[PDB]
Amino acid sequence: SYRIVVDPKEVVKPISRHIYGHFTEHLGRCIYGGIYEEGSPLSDERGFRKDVLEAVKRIKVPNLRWPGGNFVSNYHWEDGIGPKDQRPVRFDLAWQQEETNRFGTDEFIEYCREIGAEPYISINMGTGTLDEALHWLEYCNGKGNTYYAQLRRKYGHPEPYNVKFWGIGNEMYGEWQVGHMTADEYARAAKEYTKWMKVFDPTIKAIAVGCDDPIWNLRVLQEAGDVIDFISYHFYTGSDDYYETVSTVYLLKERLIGVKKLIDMVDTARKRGVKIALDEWNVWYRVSDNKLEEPYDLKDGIFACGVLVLLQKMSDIVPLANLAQLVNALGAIHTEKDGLILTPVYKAFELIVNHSGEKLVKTHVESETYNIEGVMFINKMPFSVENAPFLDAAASISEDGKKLFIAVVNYRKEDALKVPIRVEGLGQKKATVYTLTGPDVNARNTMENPNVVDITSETITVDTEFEHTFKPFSCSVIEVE
Repeated sequence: SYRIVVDPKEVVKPISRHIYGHFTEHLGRCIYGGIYEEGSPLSDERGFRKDVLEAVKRIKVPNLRWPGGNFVSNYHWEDGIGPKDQRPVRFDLAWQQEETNRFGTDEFIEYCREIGAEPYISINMGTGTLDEALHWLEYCNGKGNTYYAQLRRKYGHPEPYNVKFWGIGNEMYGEWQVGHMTADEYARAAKEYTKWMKVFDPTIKAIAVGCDDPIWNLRVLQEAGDVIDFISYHFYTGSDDYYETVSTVYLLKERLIGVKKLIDMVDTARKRGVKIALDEWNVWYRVSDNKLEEPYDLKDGIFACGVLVLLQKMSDIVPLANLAQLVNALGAIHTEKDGLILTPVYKAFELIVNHSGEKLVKTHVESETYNIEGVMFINKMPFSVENAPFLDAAASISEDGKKLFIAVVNYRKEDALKVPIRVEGLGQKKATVYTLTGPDVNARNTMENPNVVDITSETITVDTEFEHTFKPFSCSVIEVE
């Protein structure tokens, strides 16, 4: 017996508009041949794919991370500025391909401006330095007559970009990261970079590298807990079995609350509201090369759908979140020399970003849950979830309080469900429901079938108490009031 109950009159908390953020690295074809393709028939003036550019504006990306995860650890931002042509061609150790560097800081901020996204830049703590980091910040933000501020002007860009989010290193814990450090090395370093940098520009937000090692996090929070604003968390899941995949949205839940509690345990970090930044998270188990062009199907899209619902109701501790990428590399939008194609993961965002409120409202659901055991992300790391709901949901209200969105996810495949929803004091209106699903849990869009998995409206008469059946493996948003 399932049933959900919403009370639009009771606001619980805001929903950080930045939970819907995306990430874009210089990996494989994410940049070159993805959002950027110089002199292509589909690309515009500045080399931006117009067809990609649309798909991106359609899901109003809030903030965009760049230039990377692994890449950034051997990236020197100064090779990305100044006229192109004269920019050095370097060899990226991360994914082993040459970097023409024609897509640099200036180009990224332009792309951000164009899609109305707040840039989120992450510095290089591998082969880079503190002087180098400061300079990049000088170049992007301040307006004095310091060398780098003026350099920005000489190149474009007389007005300062004002990048608000700075990722202080990337997965510095990893033996695979160029110049990886120990818990104490990185810990004491995060504080040094954040300490200064912030004396130059007090307004920036700093995201420190966090991960699954408790001692790591704890040592980072303990050292820089009085100056950093977030602690980074990366979550990659996946498996062939439908449930092993969708059910990990509830594993991510326990994981986040885990990190949450570590923060509570470090006096300085708890005093300042240090929060979690889930700056890297998607499904990823199939491909394990250096193009990472994962073929996402509806199964994965549902997971994505669930994650957004989760965040929707946890944005108070995880205000910042970034999908793996949004282009080819673990991409949400797959590209080709002559076209585009939106994967179920992209759809999940299309649905929730355009049908979601700025405030979370008392919403209480009752599902049949289950227990599971499965693997994860390609080495098939073992994991287990307990009491994962078959149905979950989140009710949001627009800013002006005149519109309600009840997003629900039926995480069952062999079943549709006729749950009695109820909205305290609603009355009889003619709401419309946008639902996202498709043929089977393995459906996916192609170049010739750009619509196998898609969003579809449908009208309904709703009352203070009513019913609506949700298809198996579906994600729906009843838009009322």
